[PDB]
Amino acid sequence: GCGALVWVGEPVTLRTAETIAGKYGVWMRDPKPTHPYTQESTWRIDTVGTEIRQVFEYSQISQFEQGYPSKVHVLPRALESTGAVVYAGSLYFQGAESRTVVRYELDTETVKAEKEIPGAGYHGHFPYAWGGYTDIDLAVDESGLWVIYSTEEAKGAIVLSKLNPANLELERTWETNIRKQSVANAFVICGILYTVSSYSSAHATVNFAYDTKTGTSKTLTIPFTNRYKYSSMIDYNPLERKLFAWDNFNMVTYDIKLL
Ligand SMILES: [Ca+2]
Ligand SMILES: [K+]
Ligand code: NA
Repeated sequence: GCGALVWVGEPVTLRTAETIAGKYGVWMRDPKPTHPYTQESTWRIDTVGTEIRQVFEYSQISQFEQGYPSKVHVLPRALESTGAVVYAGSLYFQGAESRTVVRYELDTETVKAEKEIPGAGYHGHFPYAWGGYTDIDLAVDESGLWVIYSTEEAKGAIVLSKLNPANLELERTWETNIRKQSVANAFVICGILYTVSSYSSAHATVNFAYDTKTGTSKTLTIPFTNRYKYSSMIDYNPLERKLFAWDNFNMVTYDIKLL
């Protein structure tokens, strides 16, 4: 059952990248797995380099922990930053030097939809506090697919849109009063957008919650540990009820509890 976030566990490290190209990246499982994948299927994308086009796939968690992909997908265009998600058999990612979200069906290796996110800043315009090109952050929660961004119209405040997963049409949009560049990262749980205060502190907090049901925000002080002091990616998986994160070469999870 859904509820507000009340607790975040301490990070558990599943894999440590062995090259500097893995200092930051995105890794994830599918909260709505579809044949031929399972809830154990894992994807991993190192994103420090240029021309990021290869997506590593692991059919078993033990393969992921040992660093041995079972498949490698080649994307037809390059991918930007750490914000991508997998949902219902597709990778949703941002095209390099663009504000375009691309739907890449993993089993057929085909692009099924593209969508320019209207007004979205990109390429270091509205990054998170972590910097880089973290302007556009996709998210999956219990009700489906979302994208987190900002616009000049919103003057840098986080904008949140719900997306049709088949054709990437924007179904609804909310404008917060939370400055995107002031928070380390963000994610959605049960229709509530949460932000993290710091990418480096061992005593950070989940520090804001914006509820889409009310269109209002509140402060929070839920403790959050950046164990390795450089978190580039923090997302939520509603099937596992865990945060998945990338922190200074380490692919980690945080258990969460809801009220
Ligand atoms: Ca995120
Ligand atoms: K980046
Ligand atoms: Na994301």
